[PDB]
Amino acid sequence: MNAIGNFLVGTPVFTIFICLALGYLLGKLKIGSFTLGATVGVLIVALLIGQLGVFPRDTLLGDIFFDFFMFAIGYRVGPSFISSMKKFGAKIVYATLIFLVSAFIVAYACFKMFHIGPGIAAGIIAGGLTQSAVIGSSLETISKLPISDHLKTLYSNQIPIVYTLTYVFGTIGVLIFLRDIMPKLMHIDLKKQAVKTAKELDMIPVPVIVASTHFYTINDGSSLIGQTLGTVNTKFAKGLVAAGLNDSADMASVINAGDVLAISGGIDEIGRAVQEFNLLEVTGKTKAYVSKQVVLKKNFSADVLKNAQDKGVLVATLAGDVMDPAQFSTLHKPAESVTLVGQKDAVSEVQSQLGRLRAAENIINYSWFALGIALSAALGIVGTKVSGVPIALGGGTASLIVGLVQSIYRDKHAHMDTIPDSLLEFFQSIGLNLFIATVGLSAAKTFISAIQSMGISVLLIGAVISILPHIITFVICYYLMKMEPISIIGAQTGADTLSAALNDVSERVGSDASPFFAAAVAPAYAIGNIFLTLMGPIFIVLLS
Amino acid sequence: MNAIGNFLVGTPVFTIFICLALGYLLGKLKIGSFTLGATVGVLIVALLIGQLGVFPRDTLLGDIFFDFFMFAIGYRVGPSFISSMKKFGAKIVYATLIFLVSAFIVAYACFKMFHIGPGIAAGIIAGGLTQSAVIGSSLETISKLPISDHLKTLYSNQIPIVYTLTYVFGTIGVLIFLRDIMPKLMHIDLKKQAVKTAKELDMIPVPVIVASTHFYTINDGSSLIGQTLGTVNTKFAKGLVAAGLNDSADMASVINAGDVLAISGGIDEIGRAVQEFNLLEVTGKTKAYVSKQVVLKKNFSADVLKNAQDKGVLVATLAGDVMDPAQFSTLHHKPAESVTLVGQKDAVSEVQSQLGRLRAAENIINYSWFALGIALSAALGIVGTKVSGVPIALGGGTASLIVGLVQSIYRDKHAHMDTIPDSLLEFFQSIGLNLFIATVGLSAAKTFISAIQSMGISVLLIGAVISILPHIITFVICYYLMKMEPISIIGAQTGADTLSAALNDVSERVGSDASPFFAAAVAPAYAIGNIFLTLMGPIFIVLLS
Ligand SMILES: N[C@@H](CC(=O)O)C(=O)O
Ligand SMILES: N[C@@H](CC(=O)O)C(=O)O
Repeated sequence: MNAIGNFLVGTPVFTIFICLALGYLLGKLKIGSFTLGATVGVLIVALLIGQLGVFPRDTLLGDIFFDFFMFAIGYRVGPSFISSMKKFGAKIVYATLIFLVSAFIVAYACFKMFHIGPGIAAGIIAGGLTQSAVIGSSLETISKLPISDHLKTLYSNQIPIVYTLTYVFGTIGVLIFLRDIMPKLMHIDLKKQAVKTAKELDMIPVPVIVASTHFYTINDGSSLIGQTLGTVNTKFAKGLVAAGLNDSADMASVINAGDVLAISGGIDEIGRAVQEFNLLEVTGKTKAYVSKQVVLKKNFSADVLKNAQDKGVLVATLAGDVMDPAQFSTLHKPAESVTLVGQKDAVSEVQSQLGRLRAAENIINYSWFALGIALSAALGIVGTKVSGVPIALGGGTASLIVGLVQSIYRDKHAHMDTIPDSLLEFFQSIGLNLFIATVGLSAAKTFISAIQSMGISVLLIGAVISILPHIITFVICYYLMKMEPISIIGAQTGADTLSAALNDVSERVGSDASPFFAAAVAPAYAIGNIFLTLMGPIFIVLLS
Repeated sequence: MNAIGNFLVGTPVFTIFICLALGYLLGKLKIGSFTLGATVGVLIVALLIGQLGVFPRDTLLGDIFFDFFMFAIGYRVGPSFISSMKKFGAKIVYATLIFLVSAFIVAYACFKMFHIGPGIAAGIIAGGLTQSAVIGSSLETISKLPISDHLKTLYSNQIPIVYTLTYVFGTIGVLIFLRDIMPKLMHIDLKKQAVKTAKELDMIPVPVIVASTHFYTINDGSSLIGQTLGTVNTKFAKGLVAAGLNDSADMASVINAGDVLAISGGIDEIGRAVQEFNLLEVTGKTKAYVSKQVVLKKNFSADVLKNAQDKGVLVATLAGDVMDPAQFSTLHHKPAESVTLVGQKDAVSEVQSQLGRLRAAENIINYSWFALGIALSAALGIVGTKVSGVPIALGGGTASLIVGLVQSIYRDKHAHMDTIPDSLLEFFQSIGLNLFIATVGLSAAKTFISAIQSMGISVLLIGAVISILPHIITFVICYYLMKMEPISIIGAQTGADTLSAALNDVSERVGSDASPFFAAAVAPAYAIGNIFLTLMGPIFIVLLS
């Protein structure tokens, strides 16, 4: 009855990580309410369970996990940002700026009209524009600005409760407004329109064949038996290479009654080469003929690539596609990693002539990741004072920038790693929920009193500030400027900085147009994050 | 100069995560010193950087990350534990018990002889026998036991420093002793001996072909043109199934001049089927013919599996191997087990609907399960009992390891939850322990120089002897008297001692072929060692108090 409170206060790990299971269950619960969402479910469960005791909030854990989340988001968005900036015009930047200006004006007007205190204003902003990074900067600015200590403590205490109150709407709505209402008003279907636009533009992924080795076995009949590999290779068209007899790299050899040929190349070419000059196919069993990806070191050597086919090694791109002869004339001063296949040690000989091996594709140099996080934390402290306002970049924004720059600084020097794609997902699906659960648990004891005292006056203001700017930008961009349909959704979801909408829309659209949607949304994210984070302290200073 | 201290104190994230990069760099550094190790490098860098200020230690972060590490280790070791218990005899348990008894006796004798205080004893145990979950239980027992408050605080303060002092040896040595010295003394080569033993036993992995679909194209000549698929399939031997013409499941059809056949099955069978009745090969381009893995729901239906081949869908195991006809008779009696279906786009779904629903996506993790596991482990930790006035509790890390083991074992028998990625446990168990160690080293750095000046050589040598001698004793007793197999000696004494760095290094050296065998040889000892070595701290505190 009452000892449960003591137990919960005494086992913080149990409390936090039981706030994370029921939350996900509730979020996945579907009762015709268009689901709820994992974050909202976690918040609700944390609020409900916080009533059984008093749990203080730990800053370091939340900061670390939020930093992980921001870094993962930045790394995921990195590669598409450059492509979108290259192809898409400045329309995305224009839409983001329009949205931010509209939100600023609307928030200022509403707060001035309703005579809202600076703390309530900051909380409503952070909980309506769904930007959790505000809280830290707002608290720092409150501490810095000179006012009475009672006011300082009151403002510091009043933020999280209104933040929690407004977040529920800021996430449950807006998502529906720009996922169903906007398509209904625009009389288009997400799938069809996105596919059409992607086909019109050059963004649809192009599947590529992967060249490999097939261990054929020679027939026991009579067809060019007892012959060297060099003449056979010369007879073969381009894109086919022999790989010895059993495991040997000797180029003279002697074909006997029974032995594998171990052809290498594409698929259609080997199909033709087996239809003509018939040969049997077998699974084969040998550890040789391993493939590798190797960077170059000898200043785009030409003759080595020219004679690799004679040597018995096939050269292909990183994706594993037979390269064109012209590619051998020049690559890209120095060159990049290429894929070699044939033989066991001949491939290594060609590699030694060329540069060293490439990233294993599944090993992560933890030094790089840890240094990135630490450098982001350090960069956060950098800041400047404008009109007595100590504005700083913050932590989450710095981590996002570091992720973007680090991702862009890859595949140009493919010598570090390829972080697994099954880790960023966990990071960006766990860190934010953990931070939200911590905040909700902390700001739960006084939630009922806060809602009783400050009631309807707050929720409606939060809803209007969350919704109206989206409608304004939608009308201005659709009826006046008349941009393409899907790009409107692509923006207004990065400027608003909400990831649930991003994930849901990507899943609905599908793989075909998923890269296109990612490109349409990437450029807005960084600008929105920076400006929306800076918009908190400015409001505090103005309304103080 | 001095503002750096203020900056470091004011940016804990920067401090901790700069203690994690230079540490890994140092660990990878090789100057002929047999490397150093990531954990030791992190500890050294943390000790060096802690001198510039005063940083208190946060318990919750360390507890969470250590729990993640323990859970990952348990999940990784789960599947092999049952297999080793099934095949390997109780020799592993006997060796672990011998090691634990020897370590207990040696530690007790040394401490009694040298008149060492309970706090120093607990710290030396923890920094020797490398179990790091001791500290929490030891602190809890110190708080519980009734003594003067000054003694309580002194004992609480004195643990981490000696722990850090002894951990360096406990990790750098022992590893070398049982990775190079023991093979040299036993006159065997790790690779050759492990391969020989694995070949003798039934543990070497067996590669399995993966059946799939090939989109052949019919020749424009004259060979059985204009024929139905049913007669073609009946003519074809077992293991080959047609998949329509372009995307259709109609079984009457009409073969025209140009259209793909879309055969499905193994590789050798299709090779034979293309040498006889020659057909061209093309890459093809279609989204149909997708493969799926589906659990069963209709109580091991027989006729459906019998007629699936006629329907045009090939049934295979989870690994993707054509099943034997006899397998269709019984299967496995309850409605369970998932099988792989390949042919066609919607016919596969029809067969699935006749059978049970789909299986785990193999790349999506129900975070609810993981979070509930962690929370349940934390709760289970609190459970404990008092023996002779000693409140012994299972602790947190041990509970997490047990939960990981049980959860892993409770999978593939009900393959309806997930298959956690294998690129996440590695990160967990390579980051959590190092983060915890960095935090502890940063906290216990200000007074390290004074502690070494006051309590000096008397501690390091005792730690080294307690870390080394039990291994030698068990080695001799098991090799010269009992005469067990060579590699199993290394397999034990590294789980009872709980030395994950040695585990990983030996696995890498041995290679993939005998890696499962080594994992089996080491798994059963880990749990017993963890539990008993964790309980051995409070007992020592009570005895020597
Ligand atoms: N930046 C966060 C916003 C928040 O969680 O407050 C997001 O994208 O979801
Ligand atoms: N159980 C841990 C002990 C430690 O190193 O802290 C291990 O095997 O590594």
